[PDB]
Amino acid sequence: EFQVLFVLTILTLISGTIFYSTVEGLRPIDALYFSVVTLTTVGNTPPPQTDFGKIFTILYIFIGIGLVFGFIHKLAVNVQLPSILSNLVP
Amino acid sequence: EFQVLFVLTILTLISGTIFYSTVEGLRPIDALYFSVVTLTTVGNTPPPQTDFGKIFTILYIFIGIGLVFGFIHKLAVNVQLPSILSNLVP
Amino acid sequence: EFQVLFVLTILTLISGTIFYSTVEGLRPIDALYFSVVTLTTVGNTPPPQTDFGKIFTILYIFIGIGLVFGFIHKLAVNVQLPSILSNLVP
Amino acid sequence: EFQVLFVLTILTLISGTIFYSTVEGLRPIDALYFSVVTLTTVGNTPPPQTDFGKIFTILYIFIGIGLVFGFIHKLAVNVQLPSILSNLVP
Ligand code: NA
Ligand code: NA
Ligand code: NA
Ligand code: NA
Ligand code: NA
Ligand code: NA
Repeated sequence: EFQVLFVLTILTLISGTIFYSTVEGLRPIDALYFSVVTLTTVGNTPPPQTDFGKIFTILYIFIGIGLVFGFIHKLAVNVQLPSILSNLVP
Repeated sequence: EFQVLFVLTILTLISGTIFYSTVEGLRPIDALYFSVVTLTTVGNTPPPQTDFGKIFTILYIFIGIGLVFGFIHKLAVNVQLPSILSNLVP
Repeated sequence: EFQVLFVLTILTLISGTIFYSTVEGLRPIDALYFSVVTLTTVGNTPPPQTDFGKIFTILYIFIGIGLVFGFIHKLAVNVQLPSILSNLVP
Repeated sequence: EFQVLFVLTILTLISGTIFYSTVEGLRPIDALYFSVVTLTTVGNTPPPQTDFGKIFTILYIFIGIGLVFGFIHKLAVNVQLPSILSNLVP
């Protein structure tokens, strides 16, 4: 489960990194950053400048938001929770 | 279900596209982009410039956020999940 | 329930409108808009300029986000759902 | 539970405050504000300027979003709910 969500999230972010670096001309790190804050809805960056970028972003959000949050709802629920919970046992 | 959420989300986005292109003077694609990132809470754009735009946006958010996320919670839960899940079966 | 969430959300937004119009010097409509997009996490505006504004915003988010989304999870779940659901009955 | 989420959220915010004040050169209050609106996804600020800042932010979001919202889902569910609910009893 967690491993699958791990991989699925990775592929989605790889696609975004490749897309934004190419179409929006961003350095890879900036393309990855944009992909991450966009799918997590933080969105603390300017929007894409090209229409291709805007269209892809619309589809990217609808298809990737569900997956990203599913992974987050496990990275802290089935991994970080025990670490803290089980440790709260004297 | 999914088909209904599909249509309901479409109508909501069509209304936003028409509104922002008219009142905020945005090109249709930009009006659609604003509608999408606003309802998904990504919000990586400047805010509306007119008071009419601000008021509509407030109401648009309250009425559309629930629907948009309901659709997302199906586009990946009752469509993308199987595709990946059932495929994880050797 | 819905009526209570309705009122509770109203009071929270009234407080934000009063605060931002006074401390950040915003016109009431802009103060209301900021309060709304902040609590719904859309956040498509610049941040507060004063430290008082930043501190209040931090507390406002933690205390208001839960309520706002609770109301949204009813404005479309116990009001908009039937309207569309029951109507989907030939 | 609530007390644990309280503390866990505090530590996460302390780390962010220390990181952004040092690496992004922000005044402590601004570093705390950035940490808060980033993890709650409000994101109404410009993005980090350094690559170190961008990388940390990516990891910070994935590891902190789950915790922050878990705490919020209690600050209003197991603390603010009763205060209002039990009080709605004539
Ligand atoms: Na959000
Ligand atoms: Na956001
Ligand atoms: Na945002
Ligand atoms: Na934003
Ligand atoms: Na933003
Ligand atoms: Na912004």
